[PDB]
Amino acid sequence: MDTKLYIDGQWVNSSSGKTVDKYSPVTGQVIGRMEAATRDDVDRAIDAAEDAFWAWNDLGSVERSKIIYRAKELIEKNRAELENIIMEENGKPVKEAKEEVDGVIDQIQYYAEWARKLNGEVVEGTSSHRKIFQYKVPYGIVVALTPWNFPAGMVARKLAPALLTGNTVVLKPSSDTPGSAEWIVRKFVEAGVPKGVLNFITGRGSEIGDYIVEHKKVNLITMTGSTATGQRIMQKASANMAKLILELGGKAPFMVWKDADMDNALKTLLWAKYWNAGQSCIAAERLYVHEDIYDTFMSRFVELSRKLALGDPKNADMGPLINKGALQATSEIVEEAKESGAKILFGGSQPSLSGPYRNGYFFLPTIIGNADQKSKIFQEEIFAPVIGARKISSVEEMYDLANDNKYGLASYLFTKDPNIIFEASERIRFGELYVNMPGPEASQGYHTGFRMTGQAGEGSKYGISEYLKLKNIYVDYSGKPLHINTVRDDLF
Amino acid sequence: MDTKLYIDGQWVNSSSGKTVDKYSPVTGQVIGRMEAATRDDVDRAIDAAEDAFWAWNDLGSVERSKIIYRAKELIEKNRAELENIIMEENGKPVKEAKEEVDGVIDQIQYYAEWARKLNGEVVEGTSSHRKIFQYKVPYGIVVALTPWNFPAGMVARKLAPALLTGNTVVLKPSSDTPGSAEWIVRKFVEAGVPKGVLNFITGRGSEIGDYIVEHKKVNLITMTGSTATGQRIMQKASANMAKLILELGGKAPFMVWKDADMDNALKTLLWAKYWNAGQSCIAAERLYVHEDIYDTFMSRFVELSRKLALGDPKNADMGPLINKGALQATSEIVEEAKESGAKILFGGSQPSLSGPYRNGYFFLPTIIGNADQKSKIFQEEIFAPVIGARKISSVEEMYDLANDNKYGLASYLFTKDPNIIFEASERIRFGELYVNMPGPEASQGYHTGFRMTGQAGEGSKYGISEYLKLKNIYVDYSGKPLHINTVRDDLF
Amino acid sequence: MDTKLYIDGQWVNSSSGKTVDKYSPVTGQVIGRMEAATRDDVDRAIDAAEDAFWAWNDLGSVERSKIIYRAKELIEKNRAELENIIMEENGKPVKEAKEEVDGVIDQIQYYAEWARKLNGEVVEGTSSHRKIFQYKVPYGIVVALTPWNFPAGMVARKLAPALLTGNTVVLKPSSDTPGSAEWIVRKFVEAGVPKGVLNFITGRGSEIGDYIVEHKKVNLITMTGSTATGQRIMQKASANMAKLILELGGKAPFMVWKDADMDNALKTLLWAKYWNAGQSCIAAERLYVHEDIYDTFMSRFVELSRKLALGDPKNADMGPLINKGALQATSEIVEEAKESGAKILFGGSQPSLSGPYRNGYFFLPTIIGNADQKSKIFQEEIFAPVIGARKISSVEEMYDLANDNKYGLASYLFTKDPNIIFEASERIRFGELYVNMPGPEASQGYHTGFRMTGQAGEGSKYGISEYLKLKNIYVDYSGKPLHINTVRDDLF
Amino acid sequence: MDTKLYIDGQWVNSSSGKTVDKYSPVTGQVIGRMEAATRDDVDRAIDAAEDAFWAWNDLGSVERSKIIYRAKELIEKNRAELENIIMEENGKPVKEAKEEVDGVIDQIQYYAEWARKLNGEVVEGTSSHRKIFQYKVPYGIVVALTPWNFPAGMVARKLAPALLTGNTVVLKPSSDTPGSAEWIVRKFVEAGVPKGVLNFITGRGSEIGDYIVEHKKVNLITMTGSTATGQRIMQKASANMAKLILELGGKAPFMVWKDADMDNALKTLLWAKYWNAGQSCIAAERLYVHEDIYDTFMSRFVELSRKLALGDPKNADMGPLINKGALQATSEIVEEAKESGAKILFGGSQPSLSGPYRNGYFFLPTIIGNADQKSKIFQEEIFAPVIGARKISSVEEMYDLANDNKYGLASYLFTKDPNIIFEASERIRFGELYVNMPGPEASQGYHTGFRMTGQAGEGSKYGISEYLKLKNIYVDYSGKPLHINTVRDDLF
Repeated sequence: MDTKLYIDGQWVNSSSGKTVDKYSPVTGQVIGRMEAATRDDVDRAIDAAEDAFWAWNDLGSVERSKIIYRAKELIEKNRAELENIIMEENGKPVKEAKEEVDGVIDQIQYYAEWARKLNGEVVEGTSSHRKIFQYKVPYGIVVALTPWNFPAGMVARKLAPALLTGNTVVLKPSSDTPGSAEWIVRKFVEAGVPKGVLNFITGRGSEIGDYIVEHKKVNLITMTGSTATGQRIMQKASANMAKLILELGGKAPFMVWKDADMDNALKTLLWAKYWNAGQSCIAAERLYVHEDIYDTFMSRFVELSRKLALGDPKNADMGPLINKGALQATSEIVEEAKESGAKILFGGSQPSLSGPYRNGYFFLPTIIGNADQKSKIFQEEIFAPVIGARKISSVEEMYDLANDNKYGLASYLFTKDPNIIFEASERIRFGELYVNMPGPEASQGYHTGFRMTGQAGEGSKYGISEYLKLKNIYVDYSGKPLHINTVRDDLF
Repeated sequence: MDTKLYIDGQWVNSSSGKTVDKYSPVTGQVIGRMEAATRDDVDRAIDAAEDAFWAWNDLGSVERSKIIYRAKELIEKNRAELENIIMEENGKPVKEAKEEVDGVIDQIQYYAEWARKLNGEVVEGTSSHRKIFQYKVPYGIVVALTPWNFPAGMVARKLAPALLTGNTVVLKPSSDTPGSAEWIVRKFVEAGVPKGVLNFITGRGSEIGDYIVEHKKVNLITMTGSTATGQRIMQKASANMAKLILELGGKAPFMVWKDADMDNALKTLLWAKYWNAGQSCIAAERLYVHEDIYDTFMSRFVELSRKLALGDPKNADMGPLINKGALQATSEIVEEAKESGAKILFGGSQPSLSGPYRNGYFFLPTIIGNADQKSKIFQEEIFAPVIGARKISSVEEMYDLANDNKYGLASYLFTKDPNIIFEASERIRFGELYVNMPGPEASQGYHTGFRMTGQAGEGSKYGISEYLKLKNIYVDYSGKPLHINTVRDDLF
Repeated sequence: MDTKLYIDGQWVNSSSGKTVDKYSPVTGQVIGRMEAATRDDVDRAIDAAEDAFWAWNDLGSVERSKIIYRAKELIEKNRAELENIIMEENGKPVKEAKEEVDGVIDQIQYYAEWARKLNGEVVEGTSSHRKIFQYKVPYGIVVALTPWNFPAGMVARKLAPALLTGNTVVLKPSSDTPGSAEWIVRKFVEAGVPKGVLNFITGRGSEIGDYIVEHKKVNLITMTGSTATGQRIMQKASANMAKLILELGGKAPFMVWKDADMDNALKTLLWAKYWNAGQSCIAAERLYVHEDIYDTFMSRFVELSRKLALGDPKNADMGPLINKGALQATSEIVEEAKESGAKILFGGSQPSLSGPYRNGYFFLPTIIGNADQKSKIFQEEIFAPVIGARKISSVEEMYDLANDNKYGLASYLFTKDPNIIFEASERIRFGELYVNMPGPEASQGYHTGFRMTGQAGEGSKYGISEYLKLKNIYVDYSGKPLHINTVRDDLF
Repeated sequence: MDTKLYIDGQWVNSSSGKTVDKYSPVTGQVIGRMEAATRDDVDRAIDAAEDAFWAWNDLGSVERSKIIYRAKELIEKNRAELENIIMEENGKPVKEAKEEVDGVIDQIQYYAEWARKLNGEVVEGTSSHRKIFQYKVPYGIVVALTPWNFPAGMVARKLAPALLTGNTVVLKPSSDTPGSAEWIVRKFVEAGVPKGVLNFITGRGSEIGDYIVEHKKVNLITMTGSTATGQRIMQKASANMAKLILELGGKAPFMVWKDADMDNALKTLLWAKYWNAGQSCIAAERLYVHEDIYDTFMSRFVELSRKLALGDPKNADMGPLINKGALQATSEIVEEAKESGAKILFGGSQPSLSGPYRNGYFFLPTIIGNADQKSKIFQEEIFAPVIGARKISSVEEMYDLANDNKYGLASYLFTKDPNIIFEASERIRFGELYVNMPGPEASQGYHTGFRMTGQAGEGSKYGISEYLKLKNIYVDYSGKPLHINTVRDDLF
């Protein structure tokens, strides 16, 4: 697939004529190219979104919702193509590709359904002939930056609320996954999104990354990705004071209390560690199991993990890592854990596969025993199918170990003790706490976290409300002479 | 007066006992000294607030509200001491001082009244035996950074909601106004704020500024002040992803349509330009008057501006600029305008005062006619008693000129046309729009702006909610085996 | 057409097969028959809705929303059948019929969009280890009682939110308009509403009216219709304390101030008096015109009213009254007015039509001049194309006269004075105030009134929330012995 | 104590000169008289509240809150007198009297704190130059009817929200408890409540009960009491369509699961059955205990109940019933249970006390074994210190037995099973579910119930919001010619 740019209502090439290659993570070979937009291409996109703003705003949320619902319907009718792009670009197992598309459709529906419901407010003024009207309006130009890990889902997550609320958009996806973003944009265009409202830019971070976030006309940046990139964004966006929506790294603790339903804890851990090969912002990244059940728990976890099939999307339980860098990083991580005296209970290397799969970026499920709380494998995001395990014996200890983390997104808890449940609901300082169940997040939740996890959040009434700016109108309708305490009336 | 630090429940000196002087804006003589905190002092205050956190949180908003009400009561009873400190430190006219204390009292009441009212939410889960609980909890450690212009009002604005919602606080006021902040802090301490909950730090921006906003343990920064400082903060807080509440510059358009109540608009303009010597984040900074009335209006505004008295707080209409750096900078602004050919209709220099006041940092009302829309005096914030006026002739032009502005806080509109009032409520892209009345803002409004004016807002339900983080708890209580579409049940 | 009952998943006859006739308001000839439910039939429908309840509740709002959307889609596709039934049953002009179906579609969409958005709340408990969860759950069995005036629109208004929020329903429409209701019911059944969830009952008010509203198992009654019936309902529902949603009479004041846009006010008045022959709960029922313009306004309103055509739905401006009882009652109203000395400026009788239409229940536009504020025609609802006008001369008088009214639904105001618009927003004690525009109400408004107009409201977040009951769960998770101040611990 | 009436700003006698005697429930002797207001007295009170309304409204919620806070402070400063009136009029133990006053103070604070926070809403209109403004305003005249059981608490509950929200009030307390109501009214008057805003009427139900609720000018009735009285009120209020807030009977099930913490379950049951001698709308009125622990549970409950002291407020654990009728009713209830073959495990009669206590209305704690689910003691409210116990063996059974009740207010649940907790939160169809803790309700909860328990509710944002009416203002500010689909433009 050769993907293109979409700027001010037309599909176009990069104005340098330059491109970037797309590699299959399943086979390791080139399967596609995308355009490498220049800064002038970016300026044109941003100017187009500026010019389209007032008419997009004036249409109203209901009319905007009709277009967004239309896009959902076209996506749904032709979902197989999108599922296939995800399998090709990411190597996801077919059921993950299908589930992610299910999420694309669910999100678009959910966000468009907010039409004419995100109300402003009327407040008492400082007299009986004064009121304060509080309107919720769009921020203006939204830059939407989506990561490679959920390359369809994350596009729906950002475009649908930005658009429903009356902002115009310039979307730049990950260069590892341009295809799924392009396809979704195309469907929005087919749905009737007007000229300049939705723009699509691909290119190298090193050429256009700072430029698109620091640009004088940007009003809001909505981004999911790496912590380091979110930090740079926040630095650069000081040039425009853009409203920021950053969802960054996670290091979810997975906590299994002595009274946990073992089977459910273990099903959920297989999901939480190995879904999308651990390439999830809510992946189980630390395992804490009560000492009374630690040995039986770990034995069964290793035995189940042994039964996972890697390989082709058509039949694998688990797919490859996104690119050669992710693979080299993951090996380096495991080798550092080894050189620290961590014990590898299973995995820890790339397997030797045959056929075209020999050159994909496959990594084995990897379980690490008696992992130090202060080690790199406990303190730094891994984003791959590797986890360390540690024993716990008390509730206060469990809370303290979990919160001793620079990340604060998801977390998991298995127990039948209602008091641990309710207490942890406040004591576990994480944006999401999953209790006796797996993720992923729901559209009605507010996907967010504490500490290095970022800024603002996505989903729920509050997430869609992050794309609205509250403004105040103070009116005086007394029809009488003003009296201002610090201004002498004898001047009049 | 001499001010000290307050750290972990005790008044203490700077770790090294270094101090900074304080000058009277009314006489230019040294009148006070403050402690120069060190980086170590900031650490101790932040560590103190970390330790106090859980017990403060655990106290509940009701019990915390009792302490805050007590502080209000002690403030109200001893208010004359605070009025006097504002007059000495800032040189404000007695009625401005009194008014700022009225607002201290009003704000502390308003915010404490939120006890037990900032609810979380319950949302439907993905099955009948699932729910998503959404708790609002405190961010943790709040760094409060207050400006010199409303040095009592701004301290109340930040402490009251930060404390009510269960955060601990380190407060660093402007080195131009340490006294009013210390006095309020001391009132909260007398009201029984527990050790560690509220810390007070003074010192030089150049020595401890970056340090305090970049610190590892800071969860939230709430700051009002200059745009350039807010930009630096946003850059530095990329080190901790602290939630940002930034209230930065304004360049308020003051718009008088042809059918305006002339007397009321002129009253309101005298207030909006000359209150606190124009040193207000909502000061009139551009004057747009309808061509039919421009001449009469400018004429009257000049004559009125001539009648305002500058000098002693006990009898002036208008006080002095905060410091010699403000004075230099205001003269330079006026000189740039005069040398771009701008027409000075009145004033434009320091008045001619006798006695001690000739050494104070006074500046006359300065009115410029037929200003250029793209000039410095229309595009850059002045924060001084200077304004240029331009003719307007259409409603669309009025909106466009207002909006052609890197700032986006307050704005003023005088008209008796309902369709302009309603349309402008959306077309004027400013945080606040005062229609047929002056400011200042009410506690129930969401004080905020668009564009360079900053991040988030203060006041109203929404402003106090900025000090709360929303977290989700997903619970499954089916009590049945889990089924996860991507995890094979034949493994169990 | 012949209509049947729908009970527990099957179309069925009356237990005894008794029927009621239906007359064309356009020709006065019998055109249809409906089943006469018996008390036993009502029991079976209520029992059915009781049984279906838990599984309907358990389905979740998302899944229920899918059924409701499907019903909308089937309605939209087959809309011409519903347009034709409204024209036959009610005699509405083709553009009124089409418009009422547009509103059916709009409402079903708007309400289904609330899926997963009507959140519960979490509130702070009386200790750090306590919370109060507040769930919104359905009331249970909803009895929906719809009037004949908007016989499609009103059915959509009540079913859509009742079903979305997880209630089961028994619907009993007006015996004057069974067809439009049955057709919509059949669309929900085709959309897959599960057995028992939606039941359809027709029959005589005198036989089953009290029975259905007093029934032991009814949890909620939602009714629009005449005041006297709503009074009877409120009395009868004292037997079950059912939650009441009652939308009863209106007596809307139509107020034209001296500076009104004359053309727009006259347009709006033609709509507000003569839309649906004045058979609207928001029809203009009193006309108050400023003394400066009264003569010109009345003169123009008369000439315009003369030009409106009465007759066939295919080409009339105005249709007939619903039944012969409406016609008798309108003549009596006009005769009472003529015999109290009221001055008839136009009309006041049945028109002179040819052919089948001479047997239809037509009534001319009727305009009375210089009406008395305390007269029947100003104090009692007419629900027919009749209105009297009075001069007004002050703003306080306008408010007072508007408010001197046992009803409190809609009102209309035409003026270009902002201070009147803002002040009237509070001074006019009516549920709806239309300023410089006509109705009807929008789905996002809270359709409601003061005084005799009834109980609760419909539309907006608040209206759909009326079908949800809030319950509290208080939880203590301290895990420590309890201490209760009035219970001695020395007993333990 | 001779209590008087307060009508239009003056303390007065009944205009018939008639009175009603007040009896001590401790001694059985006359200790007081109250005025027996006539209908004309009622008309005067209601007219006074009508006349005071606009000025009370215009004051604003903040100014109204100052008066209400002032009343709280005067109550708090002189609380001993109120505690003493409660002990005298009701016979409550001193700690109950003190706790109820604590509740009076807590409620008044909580409600007044809603000043300027119960916001209206701004909603999108049907074009870009249309909005819908939604204001929350007072209903008007509130009739407040308070019961004898919490004769101070229930007055604070009703007056504080009614008044804060800008309604005027006519209060009629129970004739068994005029003293505590009068005292609270007096304190509101001392706080500065203006003339006609707060009116105080006492008299016989049979003379003025129907009259005050059916009166033409009443806008809202807020009542707590008996189910039969609430039913009559709802019937009579059909005359004015008053907004209704009725809290009526309860029959709380008290459920103790096999894994319950016995000590806490038993402390809570002593409270729930014997607080205020069972004269509570949330009293334990049915006991369900899991068969595995039934016999040990009942043994300990009987042994603890044996240890409760009846008698004088100064030292009793439990006080007398309110009057001779309550005593005769309670005996009749026990004798009917006996004649049905219920087994009385303890109590069931009035004790033979000495001194003045011999003529008080004392009744022993009464526990009844193997009580039939369909008996009067399980199906009808008792409101006295009598309870029956029944075994359970499953969760579905427990839910079904609990919901098989015509009441639906409070309920109690002791268990350590988190799944029963979460599931019951939806399955237990009661307004309040107390889990591992006692009542009473908190000011931030929404005290309400299902089925016969009444209408609307009190407390929380939603309870105070029941005293506000939401109104809509639809504005069109296009400034263009209207086009109405069903009105021909060629008429213009």
